[PDB]
Amino acid sequence: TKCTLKSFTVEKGIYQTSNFRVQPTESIVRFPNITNLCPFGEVFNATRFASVYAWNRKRISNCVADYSVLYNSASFSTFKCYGVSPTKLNDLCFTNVYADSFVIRGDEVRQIAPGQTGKIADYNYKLPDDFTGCVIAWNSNNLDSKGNYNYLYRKPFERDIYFPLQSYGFQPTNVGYQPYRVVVLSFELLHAPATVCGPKKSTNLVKNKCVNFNFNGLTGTGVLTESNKKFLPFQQFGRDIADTTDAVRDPQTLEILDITPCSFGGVSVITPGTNTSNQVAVLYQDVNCTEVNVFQTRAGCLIGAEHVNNSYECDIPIGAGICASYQTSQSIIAYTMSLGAENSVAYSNNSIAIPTNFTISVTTEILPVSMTKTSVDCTMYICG
Amino acid sequence: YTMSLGAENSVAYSNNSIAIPTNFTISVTTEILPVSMTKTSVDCTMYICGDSTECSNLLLQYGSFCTQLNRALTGIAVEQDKNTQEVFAQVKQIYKTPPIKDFGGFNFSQILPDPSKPSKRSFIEDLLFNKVTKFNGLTVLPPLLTDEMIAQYTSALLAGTITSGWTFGAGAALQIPFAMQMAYRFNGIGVTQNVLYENQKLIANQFNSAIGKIQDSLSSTASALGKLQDVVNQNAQALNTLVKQLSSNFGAISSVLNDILSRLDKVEAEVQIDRLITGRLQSLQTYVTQQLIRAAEIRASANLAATKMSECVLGQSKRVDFCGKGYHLMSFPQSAPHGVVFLHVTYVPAQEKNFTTAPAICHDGKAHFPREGVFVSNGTHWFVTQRNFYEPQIITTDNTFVSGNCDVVIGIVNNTVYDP
Amino acid sequence: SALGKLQDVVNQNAQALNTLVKQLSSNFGAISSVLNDILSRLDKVEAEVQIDRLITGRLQSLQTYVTQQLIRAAEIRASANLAATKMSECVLGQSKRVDFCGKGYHLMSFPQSAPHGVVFLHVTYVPAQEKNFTTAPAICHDGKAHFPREGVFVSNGTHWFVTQRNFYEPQIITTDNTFVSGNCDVVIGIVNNTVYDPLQPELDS
Amino acid sequence: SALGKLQDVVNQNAQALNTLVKQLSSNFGAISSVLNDILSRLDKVEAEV
Ligand SMILES: *[C@@H]1O[C@H](CO)[C@@H](O[C@@H]2O[C@H](CO)[C@@H](O)[C@H](O)[C@H]2NC(C)=O)[C@H](O)[C@H]1NC(C)=O
Ligand SMILES: *[C@@H]1O[C@H](CO)[C@@H](O[C@@H]2O[C@H](CO)[C@@H](O)[C@H](O)[C@H]2NC(C)=O)[C@H](O)[C@H]1NC(C)=O
Ligand SMILES: *[C@@H]1O[C@H](CO)[C@@H](O[C@@H]2O[C@H](CO)[C@@H](O)[C@H](O)[C@H]2NC(C)=O)[C@H](O)[C@H]1NC(C)=O
Ligand SMILES: *[C@@H]1O[C@H](CO)[C@@H](O[C@@H]2O[C@H](CO)[C@@H](O)[C@H](O)[C@H]2NC(C)=O)[C@H](O)[C@H]1NC(C)=O
Ligand SMILES: *[C@@H]1O[C@H](CO)[C@@H](O[C@@H]2O[C@H](CO)[C@@H](O)[C@H](O)[C@H]2NC(C)=O)[C@H](O)[C@H]1NC(C)=O
Ligand SMILES: *[C@@H]1O[C@H](CO)[C@@H](O[C@@H]2O[C@H](CO)[C@@H](O)[C@H](O)[C@H]2NC(C)=O)[C@H](O)[C@H]1NC(C)=O
Ligand SMILES: *[C@@H]1O[C@H](CO)[C@@H](O[C@@H]2O[C@H](CO)[C@@H](O)[C@H](O)[C@H]2NC(C)=O)[C@H](O)[C@H]1NC(C)=O
Ligand SMILES: *[C@@H]1O[C@H](CO)[C@@H](O)[C@H](O)[C@H]1NC(C)=O
Ligand SMILES: *[C@@H]1O[C@H](CO)[C@@H](O)[C@H](O)[C@H]1NC(C)=O
Ligand SMILES: *[C@@H]1O[C@H](CO)[C@@H](O)[C@H](O)[C@H]1NC(C)=O
Ligand SMILES: *[C@@H]1O[C@H](CO)[C@@H](O)[C@H](O)[C@H]1NC(C)=O
Ligand SMILES: *[C@@H]1O[C@H](CO)[C@@H](O)[C@H](O)[C@H]1NC(C)=O
Ligand SMILES: *[C@@H]1O[C@H](CO)[C@@H](O)[C@H](O)[C@H]1NC(C)=O
Ligand SMILES: *[C@@H]1O[C@H](CO)[C@@H](O)[C@H](O)[C@H]1NC(C)=O
Ligand SMILES: *[C@@H]1O[C@H](CO)[C@@H](O)[C@H](O)[C@H]1NC(C)=O
Ligand SMILES: *[C@@H]1O[C@H](CO)[C@@H](O)[C@H](O)[C@H]1NC(C)=O
Repeated sequence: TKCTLKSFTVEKGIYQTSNFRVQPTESIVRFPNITNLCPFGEVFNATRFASVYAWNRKRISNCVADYSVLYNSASFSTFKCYGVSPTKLNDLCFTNVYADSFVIRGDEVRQIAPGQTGKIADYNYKLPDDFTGCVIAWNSNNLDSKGNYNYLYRKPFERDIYFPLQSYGFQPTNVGYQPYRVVVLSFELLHAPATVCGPKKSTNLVKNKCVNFNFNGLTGTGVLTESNKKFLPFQQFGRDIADTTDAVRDPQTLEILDITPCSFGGVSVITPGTNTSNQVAVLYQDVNCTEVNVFQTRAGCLIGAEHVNNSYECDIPIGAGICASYQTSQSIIAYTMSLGAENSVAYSNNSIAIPTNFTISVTTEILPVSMTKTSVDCTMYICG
Repeated sequence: YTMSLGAENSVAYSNNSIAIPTNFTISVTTEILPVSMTKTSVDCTMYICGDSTECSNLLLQYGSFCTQLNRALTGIAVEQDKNTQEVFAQVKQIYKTPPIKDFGGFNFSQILPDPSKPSKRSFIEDLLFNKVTKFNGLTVLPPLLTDEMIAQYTSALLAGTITSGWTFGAGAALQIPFAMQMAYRFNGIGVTQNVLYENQKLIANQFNSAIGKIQDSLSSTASALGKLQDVVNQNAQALNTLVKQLSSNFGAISSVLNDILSRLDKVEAEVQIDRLITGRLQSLQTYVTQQLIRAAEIRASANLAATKMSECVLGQSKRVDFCGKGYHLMSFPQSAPHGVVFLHVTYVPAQEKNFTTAPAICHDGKAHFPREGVFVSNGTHWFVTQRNFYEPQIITTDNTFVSGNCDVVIGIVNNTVYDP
Repeated sequence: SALGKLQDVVNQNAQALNTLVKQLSSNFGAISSVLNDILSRLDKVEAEVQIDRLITGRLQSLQTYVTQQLIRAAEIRASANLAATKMSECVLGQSKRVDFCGKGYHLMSFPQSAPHGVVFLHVTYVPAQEKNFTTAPAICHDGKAHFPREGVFVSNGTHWFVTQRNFYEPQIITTDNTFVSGNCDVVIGIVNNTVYDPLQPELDS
Repeated sequence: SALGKLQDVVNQNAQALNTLVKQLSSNFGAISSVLNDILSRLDKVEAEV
């Protein structure tokens, strides 16, 4: 409370200080149960790469991808990744991965990016502007040079198989005019079943307990529970209005789990003034007395306040007809607020009460009329 | 089509014609007022960052924006209890109604509590309660007064009003028979109190029937509560707009913060997360600004409802059209979800006749003027009568006062004035 | 604590200004909250990227302050319009409006000034020592129903009086205190008592 | 000068609309205040910034 108010004195009242949040008890990792190592050797160590006018696409699926074996290979002159960072790839997984394999001149690697331009990007190898993937390249002048005029150059991922055709004199003595191999990996993140996943090992599943989960790279925290949601066969995830995932299908056992965020609420602290007592009571807002001088109000579980069967004027307001006060031997007490003294007016069809005397009361009413006329020199405030 | 402004009417004016109403109708009119709105509170760190520690650390760089949003929503939430307290808690004691309902023929049973209920609302308060109908850190706090406490305040206001008139607002409740309370309420509109006691069954039947018509309206017609349902709909639309804005990218690679944190490493992720922090923080500042302006509109309505409680329920109002159309007699409060409903009872004059009229009467060369009321003629004889109800009295030195001779007054007429 | 409304208005404006000053210590994502660090550490092309984060955050901080001061100024104006209405109706007049000029029947109000506000000392009549009486709407005499011109019929248990509503002063019932309207049979709860004619003993003497 | 309250309400709304239109001439840190300069001078990746 003192830290919330940035003050060492706290005046009498109720203060929303802080947030109660049940913590993840353990971490849960769910990935498909498949163990084939992905055929990246048949991509990167192929005998000859294709010409860029007629590049080859290898589908990678139903396998485990150890991407650090690629990223750590000092032979790669670039490993630029776009919608993902190469360090994260082992934690994360995809429905498919597609590897595009071809040779280009070493000057031309700069054209192979989302939204880049130049004749190879314009004619024969175009990337999407919203591409998710990695572009990987290395000098192959030791292997693809001879020159080797078999290497020939001319929408996104369209194979465009005098006219716009040219070919390369790749020779070992060439520096820009040297051959480079390129692999472009495209990652299919879409909400189907994953089939190309990192080496990260699956745990067992846990239900009805708060956990730090990961399904197919979908990280989160929540209470996992069995659910009645009829996911159609093509659907792996279900979403909230806020886009946050609301339910999932387990990748090893195809059953549907609800995700519920772990129990949370505002922590209101009820205090007399610190210049009266250092005792306090705590209201866990909306929470029931289970996840947390204990009393379930309709405002939440109230702890450290003594429930009293009397009623008094509302001293500190808690909510839903409940108030608290500091009273005598002292404690904080919590009670239903009194609306006023009850009175049966002595009515009958022929009785009247007439006042035989008066009192001249003087009552004081206080009204705000003005406030401090501030003026801020916004250029001196902003720029000093 | 071009809209009609109303039916056209040539008022039958001439320099010596007056219309005086020979009969009345006791109108009961229903006024519905918003008083409070849903006490939302938003945990701005959980809205913006969703328990990401990575985002929560970036959100500290924005300083006290998050704590002043929580402060502004807390100020709005606290004034909803203040607004509700100022309207209903105008009564110092919880007055209760006698076991015998000897109110001179008037029948409040449809606006008084029923003990049969789980919450002791009246019949009309149950109609009014039936006709009005997340994990992202958004929460709703309960009101301080429960609807059962609001119903004890409207019951106390109503039981005080019935058993004691305005007197329970000015001091202690002084009991008075309800037929005699209404006789004072007739004098308060300038209708002479004998008009009530001579027409008491008729006036009671018109009141009982007018309360019956409130039940028939509120049972059939859900559009009556439109002001309270609008206040519910605006707060629901504002919260749903605030939740839907979490699906927006704001120019980041994803709207979902766990995509950014699972796909990107720290230096790349923090650039994307700052776009989500900027957009989600602008989304809260937009919500809290419109809730501050909406809370000021509800406070203006709660101050109006608190003024109608004091002047219409605890009093009788001379202010034209403040407590419903017609001359105000009295008002009964009924509670409704986030609001109050006043059943404003008013005298409406109802069956005119045209009469010849004069400002003064010449007798013995003296000009006589009415002490109260108007000179009128049926065509052959001259009478003095009260303004708001035709009751013709013979013209006498008791009903009228002299001032000077005849010659000064434009349109004086010659008739005898009887000296008793 | 009597002055709580005026001290609240002082506290809100001080809290708003202190919040506006404290926001100058915020980075808003720049390398420093202090603009002279940026300008001494970084050269122009790099510095202008950092300074635009501070301009954006400080300008948002000012727009937030001015927006809340506009809404707070509208709340103070509503209170000033109310105070101006209490000045006209309670001080310059006497108000029939129930509970407008304090609890009880309003007599008069005196303005006193206070810091950023006004204080009204609302003087009111409060009726204070009741008695219960039997009452009637009208009196039957000679078959005529008599009603009070002003006030109420009451009985001490044996005799009938007419008295004003807000203070017990029992007057003998006479044809000056009361007016006839029609015969007895129409009125629910009429009672039988004589009504004195003040002329009769003057002519009987 | 009698109608000062009504002319003030007209002047405030005109001043607010003229301020809203004049703000279209502001760069806000872009290379131009004019959106067709950006779209004719810069290609997609650079223009969208
Ligand atoms: C896909 O194929 C169509 C032909 O069916 C191509 O359309 C022609 O494009 C050239 C310019 O490149 C035009 O001169 C022709 O008039 C077009 N013909 C027709 C029938 O529209 C189309 O360009 C191809 N797509 C790409 C990206 O090359
Ligand atoms: C007051 O009015 C109510 C209706 O507005 C009367 O209630 C009805 O009373 C009869 C018996 O007399 C019952 O059969 C009905 O079911 C009642 N209706 C409801 C909705 O409760 C009531 O009788 C009237 N009071 C008096 C004393 O006449
Ligand atoms: C004054 O108006 C009322 C209606 O507001 C008249 O009362 C009705 O009279 C008819 C017969 O003419 C009865 O059948 C109805 O039951 C009465 N209604 C009520 C509510 O009692 C009344 O007769 C009129 N009186 C005069 C003198 O015009
Ligand atoms: C105007 O009012 C007077 C008094 O009410 C009427 O005069 C009485 O008329 C009745 C018949 O309707 C006679 O029996 C009475 O003897 C008359 N009394 C007097 C004192 O003359 C008069 O008729 C009314 N005139 C009109 C045009 O309605
Ligand atoms: C009211 O009655 C008086 C008489 O009692 C009328 O006065 C006469 O009016 C005529 C015309 O102006 C004069 O020629 C007479 O000399 C007046 N006589 C007296 C005794 O004054 C008077 O005109 C009548 N008023 C109206 C409005 O008709
Ligand atoms: C009601 O009031 C009347 C008049 O004030 C009281 O009658 C008088 O009572 C006194 C004694 O208290 C006698 O001396 C007078 O002679 C009485 N006057 C008359 C005209 O009878 C009466 O006593 C009061 N009754 C009660 C129950 O208080
Ligand atoms: C007021 O006094 C009259 C008599 O002056 C009472 O009228 C008598 O009432 C009884 C019982 O109903 C009848 O037997 C008589 O025939 C009535 N006499 C007359 C002349 O009408 C009247 O009841 C009294 N009123 C009250 C309210 O007590
Ligand atoms: C390519 O082959 C060499 C051995 O010749 C091996 O060290 C390397 O890991 C292989 N690369 C891939 C991607 O399989
Ligand atoms: C995958 O694992 C689950 C247990 O997690 C098992 O039920 C299922 O039969 C396994 N499928 C295969 C193809 O091994
Ligand atoms: C603070 O506490 C002291 C007793 O320790 C008391 O004398 C003093 O009046 C208190 N002041 C306030 C403002 O409550
Ligand atoms: C609190 O939880 C228990 C079960 O643990 C349940 O029976 C009870 O109804 C709950 N009470 C409230 C007020 O939610
Ligand atoms: C309140 O009173 C009841 C009896 O009326 C008793 O059973 C109960 O234990 C009391 N509760 C507390 C908190 O003292
Ligand atoms: C009064 O007289 C005028 C004469 O034109 C007539 O139009 C009007 O209907 C009359 N009103 C009543 C209530 O008799
Ligand atoms: C009304 O006007 C007529 C002329 O049209 C005039 O003779 C008469 O004296 C006027 N009466 C009043 C009451 O003004
Ligand atoms: C009036 O009489 C009733 C009789 O039950 C009593 O309850 C009430 O307190 C009395 N009031 C006064 C002011 O004497
Ligand atoms: C009051 O009620 C009684 C029956 O309880 C009745 O005899 C009497 O006439 C009524 N008096 C009035 C003033 O209504």
